[PDB]
Amino acid sequence: NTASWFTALTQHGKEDLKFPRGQGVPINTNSSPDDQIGYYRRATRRIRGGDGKMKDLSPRWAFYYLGTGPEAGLPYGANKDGIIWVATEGALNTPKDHIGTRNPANNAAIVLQLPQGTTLPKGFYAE
Repeated sequence: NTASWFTALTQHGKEDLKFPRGQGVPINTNSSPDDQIGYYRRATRRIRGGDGKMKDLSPRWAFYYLGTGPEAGLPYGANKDGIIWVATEGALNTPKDHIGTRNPANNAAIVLQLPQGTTLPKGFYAE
């Protein structure tokens, strides 16, 4: 049982996450140009709201390197609801088992940061 290497993006708006081609891979100085590829997975948590009724919190979208997390078996570009793909120019379309997922017992999450020119899509924030 593991976690994303990075903190999540919170969807405060109403649009599903998407990044233009070449953008969206979180910065990780412990990874190489070939490794810069993966997917974000949506996770919507439910909570007992103020009025006693169950309700959805804002969705979170967590990054996983290609071939590693809850959808480790998916090839790049696979169509699946709640899954969107990202790849930096020059990345290799190969699984990243050498990066894998994070064990929270011995590694903090990396704060999700994107290169300077990239801005997060509308309604998206790295909290």
